[PDB]
Amino acid sequence: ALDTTWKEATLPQVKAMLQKDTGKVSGDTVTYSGKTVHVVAAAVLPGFPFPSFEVHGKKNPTLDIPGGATVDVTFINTNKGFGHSFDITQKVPPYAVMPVIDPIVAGTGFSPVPKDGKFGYTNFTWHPTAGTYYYVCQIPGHAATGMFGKIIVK
Ligand SMILES: [Cu+]
Repeated sequence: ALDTTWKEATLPQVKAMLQKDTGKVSGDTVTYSGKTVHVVAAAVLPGFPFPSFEVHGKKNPTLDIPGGATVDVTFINTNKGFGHSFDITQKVPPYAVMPVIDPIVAGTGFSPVPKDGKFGYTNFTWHPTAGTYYYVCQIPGHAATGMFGKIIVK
């Protein structure tokens, strides 16, 4: 039951999607507001550290989400040669090389690798209850080496 349905986007389409994250940045936190919020996350945008996620142009930021909101996540894999995933868990860091993160509350399978001048992306919806979550990549070693961030749902 992970989201394993992918579409393909050209680079100008990727840039257009990254700009549609509806959060507001303060330091290394992104704060969302409203009834429906749009999170747009990318795996290793050009020039950012490997391995990492970027959301609203920040590396692995803490996401602050209002209670009761509908969360629409768009995940784009921009990293040549790797098929990163985006998975939400309540299991905490530090993560092992093969992390134990079940149950996965929402998230993706492994993404397509970039090819033919295009990039794979997907959309999924999430209706969380209040608490702390983490977003992680499942490729062995990546979470252990820093590819994760925190989500606080009020
Ligand atoms: Cu990864």
